[PDB]
Amino acid sequence: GWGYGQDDGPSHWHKLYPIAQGDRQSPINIISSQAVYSPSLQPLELSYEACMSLSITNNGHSVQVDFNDSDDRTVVTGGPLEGPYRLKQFHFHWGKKHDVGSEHTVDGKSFPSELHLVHWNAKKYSTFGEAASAPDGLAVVGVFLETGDEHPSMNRLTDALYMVRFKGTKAQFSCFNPKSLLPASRHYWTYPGSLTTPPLSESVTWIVLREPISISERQMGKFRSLLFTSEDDERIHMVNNFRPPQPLKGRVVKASFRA
Ligand SMILES: [Zn+2]
Repeated sequence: GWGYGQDDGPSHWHKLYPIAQGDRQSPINIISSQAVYSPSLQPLELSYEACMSLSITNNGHSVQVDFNDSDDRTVVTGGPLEGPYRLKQFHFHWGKKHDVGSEHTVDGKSFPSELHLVHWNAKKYSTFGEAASAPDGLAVVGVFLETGDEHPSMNRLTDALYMVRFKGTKAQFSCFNPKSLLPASRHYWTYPGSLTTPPLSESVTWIVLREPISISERQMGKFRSLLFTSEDDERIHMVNNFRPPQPLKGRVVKASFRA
């Protein structure tokens, strides 16, 4: 019952999921001058294996790559996290135009796209769903994307989009290392938040990396070729599939660096 259209978009989600107006909603506008430098935070480590990816799917809301999370081969640790969180999947948010698309913004600025690497506390909870209902259940690493030089590793992903252009379609996607989609810097902003799609559960520890990665305009354009609709229905391009900034509500945003 929810989407990114004019009748079912983010401004209307609260009608179905009241938590949409909660105190720990995401995304947010990150005001760099207001982030608190927290040196007490441990080093952020993204230990990813080369072949943990299972497939790529167009679920009607984004294009998602799912991982095998039976062990701790691909996990995030350090920074604000007390222990390791296993990678479940990653997906993206992008716009119809080149000046919008990201969910988080920095000092009012949006990027063309935003990548979310979704991890869960498999050590404490039995299922991803169970962890998604607990404050300390999930850890999402956000990476901003801008257009510039072509991204070599991104080609494998963008070349696979055609086969999953229609909603509900999926394809096998083996040996794709999400580490290849990370910037050289490990600086980040962290704050307690929520899923940015219904049920919008406030179970996410957000880790937004400071440095964006760049992909070519051609690559960005492939994402816009995806569709919100299925093969039969009329064609509606999957664009502007992002939730805009939500009220900070007195939350504290920490930074691993000094602006
Ligand atoms: Zn997301």
